[PDB]
This record gives sequence, structure tokens and C-alpha cells, in this order.
Amino acid sequence: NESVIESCSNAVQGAANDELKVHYRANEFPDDPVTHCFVRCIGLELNLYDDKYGVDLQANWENLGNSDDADEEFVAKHRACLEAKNLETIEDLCERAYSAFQCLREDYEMYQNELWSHP
Ligand SMILES: [N+]
Ligand SMILES: [N+]
Ligand SMILES: [N+]
Repeated sequence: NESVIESCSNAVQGAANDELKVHYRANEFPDDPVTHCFVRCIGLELNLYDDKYGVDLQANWENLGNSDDADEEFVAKHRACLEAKNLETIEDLCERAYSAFQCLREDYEMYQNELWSHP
């Protein structure tokens, strides 16, 4: 939402940038260090993500326009995607969050057009 975008743009060094914010409001998240930290911030703020427990799959399911229990195949597919990314070995917390969210890229794009993965 608007609120979390403005707050994270202030929280993250470099993110209060006109050009990046145009992308962010268009749901476009480039692979750059500032945007890495921005994506982490939004995930933390919306309770979609956690540095330790990873991606909250039920929370994201709901953020994809659903009010019910996540489909089993949605959970399975993303748990597997996230495990394959070996997130625990990614030392940079922003890079780790960005890499995590890449698993859910296709879902968010389709939509636009607790079930922690690491319990
Ligand atoms: N962040
Ligand atoms: N299911
Ligand atoms: N992982």
C-alpha cells in the first residue's frame, strides 16, 4: 500500500528516489541493492516475510487476493522454490529477501495482470 511504500522508502538508504519509486508503485522491482533492501522492508512491514522464518506462504496467498487456506500445490511449489535458493547461506539480508521473493514473482504478476517456508 501507499503507506508502506513511503515508509520503506525512508527506512532504506537510497530508496527515497523518484525513479525507483515510479517502479515500486508500478510493482516493478529491479535487481539492484537499494531495491533489494526496499523489497525486504515491504515484506517485513506487511508481515509477508521474516529474516529467520522466511516467506509466510499463507500471508502471501492472502495478499494474492484470496481469503481461504492456501492451495496445497501453492504451498508445496513455493516451499520447494525457496529451499532450492539456499536462503540461509545468503549473507546479505536484503539480497536474501529479494531472492526469496523471486519465487513468488510469477504469482504476483498473474494477480497484477501462518505457513512459514522456513519453520
Ligand atoms: N530492509
Ligand atoms: N489444496
Ligand atoms: N532456503
